[PDB]
Amino acid sequence: MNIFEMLRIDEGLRLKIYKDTEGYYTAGIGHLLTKSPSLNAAKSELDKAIGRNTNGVITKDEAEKLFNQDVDAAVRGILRNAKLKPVYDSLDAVRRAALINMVFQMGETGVAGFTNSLRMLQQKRWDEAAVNLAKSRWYNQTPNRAKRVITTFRTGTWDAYK
Ligand SMILES: [Cl-]
Ligand SMILES: [Cl-]
Repeated sequence: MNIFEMLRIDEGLRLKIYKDTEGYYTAGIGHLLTKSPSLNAAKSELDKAIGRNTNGVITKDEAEKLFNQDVDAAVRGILRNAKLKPVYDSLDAVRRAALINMVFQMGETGVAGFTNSLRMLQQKRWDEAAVNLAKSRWYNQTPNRAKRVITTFRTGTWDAYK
């Protein structure tokens, strides 16, 4: 298991524009297109991301390419974030993947806002962090996914994904 396989399980793969859990236009492997209600605006962003007239439909290769870019961007985002970087550097490889998953889902800003949980993670207080992470809108809105990521931080193993 690795970050790619993990995210692929959490996000799924859809070759057409779809609406995410929050009702936002997305395509491929969790690639958010726009928060705007306009399908046209979404099609426009998709075309601009892929570099062709897609008509809202992409190929598997195209989806994977957006995916690789997005994973890369999440990692680079964490390393440039003063609040995230120290946490990330303190963690082991498995837990690092868990932090990347959160950033991919909710953005750097969103995750950086989990002040208390971040501090607990940095301190290696696993059970405590897991409890604190669960007191959030994130957990209440996407509980199965949140549980998988939380277990990952709690145990440092991939058990939740096997
Ligand atoms: Cl893009
Ligand atoms: Cl869920």
